[PDB]
Amino acid sequence: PIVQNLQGQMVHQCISPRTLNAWVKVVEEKAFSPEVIPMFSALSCGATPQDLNTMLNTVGGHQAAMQMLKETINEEAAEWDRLHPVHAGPIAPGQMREPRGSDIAGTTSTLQEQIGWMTHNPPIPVGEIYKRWIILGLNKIVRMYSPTSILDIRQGPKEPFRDYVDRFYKTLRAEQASQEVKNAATETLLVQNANPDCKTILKALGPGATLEEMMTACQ
Amino acid sequence: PIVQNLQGQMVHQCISPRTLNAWVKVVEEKAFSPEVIPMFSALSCGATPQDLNTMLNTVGGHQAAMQMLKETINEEAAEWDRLHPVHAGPIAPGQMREPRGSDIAGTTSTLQEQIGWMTHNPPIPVGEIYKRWIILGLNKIVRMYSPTSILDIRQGPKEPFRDYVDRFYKTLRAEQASQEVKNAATETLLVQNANPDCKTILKALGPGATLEEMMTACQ
Amino acid sequence: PIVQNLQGQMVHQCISPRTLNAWVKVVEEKAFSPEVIPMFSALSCGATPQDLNTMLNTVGGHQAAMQMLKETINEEAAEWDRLHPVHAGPIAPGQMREPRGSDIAGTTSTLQEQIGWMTHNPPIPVGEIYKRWIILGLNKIVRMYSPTSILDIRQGPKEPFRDYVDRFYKTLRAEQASQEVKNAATETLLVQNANPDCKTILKALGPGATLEEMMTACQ
Amino acid sequence: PIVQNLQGQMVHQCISPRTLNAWVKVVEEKAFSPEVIPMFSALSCGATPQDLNTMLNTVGGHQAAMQMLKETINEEAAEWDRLHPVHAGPIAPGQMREPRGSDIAGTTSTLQEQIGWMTHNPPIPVGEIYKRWIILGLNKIVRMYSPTSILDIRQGPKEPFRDYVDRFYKTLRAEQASQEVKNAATETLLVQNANPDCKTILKALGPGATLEEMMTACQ
Amino acid sequence: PIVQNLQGQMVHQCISPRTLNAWVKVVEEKAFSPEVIPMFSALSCGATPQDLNTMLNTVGGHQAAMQMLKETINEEAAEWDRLHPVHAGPIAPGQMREPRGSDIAGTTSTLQEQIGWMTHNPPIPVGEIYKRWIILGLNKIVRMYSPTSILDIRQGPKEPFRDYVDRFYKTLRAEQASQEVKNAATETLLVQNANPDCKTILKALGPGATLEEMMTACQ
Amino acid sequence: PIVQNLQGQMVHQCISPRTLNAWVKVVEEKAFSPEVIPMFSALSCGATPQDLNTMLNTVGGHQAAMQMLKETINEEAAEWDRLHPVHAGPIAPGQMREPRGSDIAGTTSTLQEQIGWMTHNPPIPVGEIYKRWIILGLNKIVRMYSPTSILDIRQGPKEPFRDYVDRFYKTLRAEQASQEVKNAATETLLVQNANPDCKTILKALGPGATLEEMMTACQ
Ligand SMILES: CN(C(=O)[C@H](Cc1cc(F)cc(F)c1)NC(=O)Cc1c[nH]c2ccc(O)cc12)c1ccc2scnc2c1
Ligand SMILES: CN(C(=O)[C@H](Cc1cc(F)cc(F)c1)NC(=O)Cc1c[nH]c2ccc(O)cc12)c1ccc2scnc2c1
Ligand SMILES: CN(C(=O)[C@H](Cc1cc(F)cc(F)c1)NC(=O)Cc1c[nH]c2ccc(O)cc12)c1ccc2scnc2c1
Ligand SMILES: CN(C(=O)[C@H](Cc1cc(F)cc(F)c1)NC(=O)Cc1c[nH]c2ccc(O)cc12)c1ccc2scnc2c1
Ligand SMILES: CN(C(=O)[C@H](Cc1cc(F)cc(F)c1)NC(=O)Cc1c[nH]c2ccc(O)cc12)c1ccc2scnc2c1
Ligand SMILES: CN(C(=O)[C@H](Cc1cc(F)cc(F)c1)NC(=O)Cc1c[nH]c2ccc(O)cc12)c1ccc2scnc2c1
Repeated sequence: PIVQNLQGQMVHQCISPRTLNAWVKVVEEKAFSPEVIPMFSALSCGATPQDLNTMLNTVGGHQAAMQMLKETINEEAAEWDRLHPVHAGPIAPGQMREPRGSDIAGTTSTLQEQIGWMTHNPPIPVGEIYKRWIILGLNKIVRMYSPTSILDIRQGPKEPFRDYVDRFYKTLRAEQASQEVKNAATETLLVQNANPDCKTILKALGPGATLEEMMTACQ
Repeated sequence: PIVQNLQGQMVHQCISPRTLNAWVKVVEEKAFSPEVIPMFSALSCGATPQDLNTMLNTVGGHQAAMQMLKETINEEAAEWDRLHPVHAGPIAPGQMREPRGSDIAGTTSTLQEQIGWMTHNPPIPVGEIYKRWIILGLNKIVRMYSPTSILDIRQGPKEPFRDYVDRFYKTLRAEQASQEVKNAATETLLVQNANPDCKTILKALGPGATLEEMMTACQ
Repeated sequence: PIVQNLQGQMVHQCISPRTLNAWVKVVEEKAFSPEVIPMFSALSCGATPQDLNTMLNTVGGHQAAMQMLKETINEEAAEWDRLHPVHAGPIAPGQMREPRGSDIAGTTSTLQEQIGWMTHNPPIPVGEIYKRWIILGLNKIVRMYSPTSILDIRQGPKEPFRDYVDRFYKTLRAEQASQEVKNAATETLLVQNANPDCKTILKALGPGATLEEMMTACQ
Repeated sequence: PIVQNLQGQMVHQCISPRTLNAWVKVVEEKAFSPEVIPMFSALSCGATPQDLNTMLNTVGGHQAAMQMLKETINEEAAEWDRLHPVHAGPIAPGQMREPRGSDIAGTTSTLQEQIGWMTHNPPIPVGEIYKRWIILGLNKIVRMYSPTSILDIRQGPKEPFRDYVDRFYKTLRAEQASQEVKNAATETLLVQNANPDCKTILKALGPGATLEEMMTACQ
Repeated sequence: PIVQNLQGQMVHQCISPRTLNAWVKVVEEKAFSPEVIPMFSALSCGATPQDLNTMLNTVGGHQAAMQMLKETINEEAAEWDRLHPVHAGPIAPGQMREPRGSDIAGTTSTLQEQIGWMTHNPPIPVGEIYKRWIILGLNKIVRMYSPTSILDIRQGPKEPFRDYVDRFYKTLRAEQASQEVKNAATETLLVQNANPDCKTILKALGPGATLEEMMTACQ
Repeated sequence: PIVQNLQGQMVHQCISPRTLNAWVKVVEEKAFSPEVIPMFSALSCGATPQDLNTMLNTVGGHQAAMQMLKETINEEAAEWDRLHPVHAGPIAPGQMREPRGSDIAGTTSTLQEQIGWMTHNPPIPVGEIYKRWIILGLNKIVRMYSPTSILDIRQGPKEPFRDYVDRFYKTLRAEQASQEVKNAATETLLVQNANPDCKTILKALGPGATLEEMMTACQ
């Protein structure tokens, strides 16, 4: 990654064994549960493209997912190239060249080039641009590997309401509900999918109840 | 987080793998036992809003609780906006803009903006403001998930007094008793809820006994 | 805590995850065995009052003990206030104010205030003052939770002398014997509580024997 | 390794116990799965030839592989020597000498020499050159130890498509398919090797389907 | 401990959780096996008297041993006082005072005093002096807890010679043989205590055989 | 060890708990497998003689080996003294004295002396000299504890060739074959010791086959 040192300057540091191990372990334990994405983001703080590729390459399993991620990256890189075509022909001696999509993804750029872009004034934040593409791909994979529709999350007759709500919002997270549903699912589907006894109580609360109020009512 | 370096200056540092792992593990092990809150507070020392969101987002389960926390945050952010309305229209070039509630919660602000607010002279401590909202929400969740009323903590006939007192004050902590009860429960309910033999002894101690004195008397 | 940096200056640093985890684990494993106190002391090196409260608050169980500790703190804080009354009325702008007992215990003071006191020339060492109160309380709890009188530590007929002496001095430590007994128990109770065969040998050694000499004699 | 310090200068640092342990453990756990290579690369960031030899020498098992790796190194070192012959006869006093292949591999050079080459302006990056030879050898070993032809990865009649695709691309990775196959295997062999029911569906998708589309179709 | 910082100056640093944990664990696992002493010495690098007391106080069991160690310390402190009596009467304002034995052992000195002695030019190395007393005491305890005489280490008829020699020198280490025996036991008791078959072979080697030669001969 | 700090200067640092633990664990797990030597070398980067003795002394078992190592050290120290006799009689005040063999081994020198030698311009690298003696001794022990002759490593009739080659080169490593055999054993004994079926195939490959080619042929 690129870090600031103790005297305020941006320099390259090796990825730590701790970081490497943390990432491998989170993939091993959590697969593509939604919470893997914020963990990736955090563990890739300051990452170069080379570092991001390192992280992805350390994943041993989940190769269907890793191929989908490559496809996503290739699409974003192609879009980059449409928006930001570079002049061809030899680079001015000693001067920074313009990154193409493949350079952002670290396939056709050196570490030295990546460092140069990321620490330029003003910077071309190739680490952050690539990380965005990766996260886009990861979110697609999370959605793919989500096993259950929100339509199929219904409170059992002997299921505590809190347990149901846990399942409901964990499923919405994976399914990657748009903000309206996340926000309002409370008013709609959460009540509809409750068991008959809790549904009766929730209906009687009337509109605008907080989740705290609902959970209290159905305790 | 924002830390001071070795030469006395405030700069941004990535959240460490150790910090990330510690938080996930404490939620995994302790759920919303009251002691999770001081651990959150400690692990989020110097945190930006982005860091706080990272921490919250790394939680995989407990999604009912995480939705209640969002609701709490939204309420505090709305109150912020009522107390501190911002001027609309384009920002003066190069100048710090005023944070709205959504900016404090990290949904509409960049890391660079957050750093700028937190390190301004004087600072707008958006990390600490957001952390307060989060802790407010966490305390509500602790109360919610507390399973037992203090009224139902009564000393068994074969239960050592110390074991009872442990249960009593652990329950009061979760229930989030006001200071009077925490302070005085000793004089009131703790004695009332003791078993007959210990109650007889405690009654005979008369008023103002310390907890040490009570525990000695009922050993 | 407040630490010196690499250039010799006293600044605030966040409590580390390692420190936090070490403390929780020592309480989990050792409860209020006497050796918990030196571990607390060591793990709270340089601690502010805020840090000390963090450490105490991270304890999930042992709430009878934690309430006794609060009582101890309240007594010491009240004594502080009797010895060091503060002038009331508004503080001189920009100037350090005088700490009350509640400020030392971190209930009515900010982190910024605590830092200011601890790093003043000359300092008001509020961390060390509070730590002393806490340790006083912890020692009371160690004594309380000590299960066995020294009077009841007697060498079994088939018990190796070393095993007995281990039990004896572990019990004296918890019971918190005054220096005379720690020093001289060797000459008195240790011999009296030995089994008949070892007692006969120890009696014949005559006065002033070292513990090494006693242990050799009864091997 | 050679690292930059806190003031921006390139100096030698000992290989850490953490790095050493991470490498041994990855070989112990993963043998020569393809993901071992990016882990080697990452753990050898900034490595001298001496460090690289340390890493390789810490491997206790897999001695057939380690002998193949030596053979690969010897071939690359011989090629180096053909491309970059050195002048014989005594070195100018005090001056940097030119590295031979054996010097790059760390068999005939000192640590001091390696440091001198790697930190020269301009550098002779002997660590990176040697690392390339090692990675070439490691890739040969990965291919060797790959147990299964891609021709033999066929979807079972009761095997979820995702599970099949996982096996397929994990095998292609080890077999070290050229870019065309990695890229296009999707259009060819992946469909051919699918079970009859999924094959029927995939055929009907027509050309140019993304892997995401295929996986959705065969869910 | 007192350490040098990054700019070459001697300052106080808190004892780390890692150091604390390492020491407790070595006592837990190894008791008073001889190898505990070098581990103590290493973990107490740069220690103040306060740090050394911390380390000793963190030991929960082995209280017979810890009381013997106190006795040893008291003897060394008394000898210190006989060799280095201090002038009584009030200290010159602002000036370093002379340490007594109790000050070296950390019972009557502050951390500030200890730091002052250890960093004086020239220093009064109270940490190293106390550590020597402790190590003297620890060595006595190692000898005490050594269960077996070297006279009783004899090679079994079916025992490999190497296994016997392992037992022999492990016992000599604990028994704390003087240099002559350590050096020459090879020529004497090691042969005498070998089984008849190996003894016959060793006798025929004649004088001055290395241990390597003996072990080869009896393989 | 002696390390460079963050400003480029050579100073003494305590051996870390991590280093100590890593070494003990590698001896516990691996005994005197050949791979222990590179691990020793790596963990003793920058070590003083005092540090090296610390490392060796922390080993609890394997005392036959540790006595052989002492013997090796004594021989090398005696040779040092024959090659580099020192002038007797009192040292010039304030001046560096010349190390004898016992000083290099850390038995008759202080830490301060060792630091002085190692950081002199030009240095007398007593750490590296002693480490060489230790490694010489360790290699002798590895050879000693190697249980099996290369003559006895023969491919089983149902043993995969790769498994055989693993055993073969692991045995050669321990036996510490000279370079010719390591290099050429491939052409000779490896084929001779193969099972009849693989031997037939290898014979037909003719001379100069790589190990990769052999392993492919016998798959
Ligand atoms: C520069 N770069 C890389 O080193 C990527 C990084 C990467 C990207 C990703 F999206 C998923 C990953 F698991 C690993 N790694 C690989 O190509 C290695 C590999 C993994 N599984 C594989 C399965 C089959 C196979 O024949 C190779 C691989 C790279 C980076 C981005 C893209 S987009 C298309 N190709 C690339 C290549
Ligand atoms: C900027 N920001 C965030 O990245 C929050 C941070 C956060 C806040 C919180 F209160 C609880 C959490 F678990 C996570 N994270 C998420 O929205 C992701 C998520 C978790 N569970 C979910 C369940 C369903 C779903 O469709 C999304 C999520 C954010 C931060 C504060 C608020 S208040 C209303 N929305 C937001 C969004
Ligand atoms: C500022 N301050 C604190 O944050 C203390 C720190 C503390 C002190 C202590 F002695 C024991 C502890 F476990 C925790 N923490 C708590 O009050 C929280 C708590 C723990 N168990 C509880 C059981 C019941 C309950 O309703 C609250 C708590 C604080 C600090 C000192 C004193 S003395 C009287 N009250 C205070 C409060
Ligand atoms: C300088 N250098 C080294 O210290 C190499 C480093 C190395 C290289 C490698 F390709 C694989 C490894 F496991 C270890 N280590 C060894 O030779 C020790 C060894 C391991 N297994 C062995 C099996 C048999 C044997 O008689 C020795 C070894 C070295 C480095 C490169 C080459 S190429 C030909 N010889 C060398 C020697
Ligand atoms: C300043 N100082 C200390 O804090 C020593 C340090 C120490 C020294 C030692 F030799 C063994 C230890 F386990 C702990 N710790 C204790 O006295 C506490 C204690 C442990 N087991 C005990 C058993 C019974 C008891 O009533 C107290 C203790 C101290 C230090 C040196 C000496 S010599 C005589 N008394 C002292 C006291
Ligand atoms: C300065 N120095 C040391 O502290 C050595 C370091 C050392 C050297 C070594 F080759 C093997 C080791 F396990 C430990 N340690 C010991 O002597 C302690 C010891 C271990 N096992 C023993 C078995 C019996 C015994 O009566 C003592 C020991 C030292 C260092 C080098 C030599 S050569 C001859 N004597 C020495 C002494």
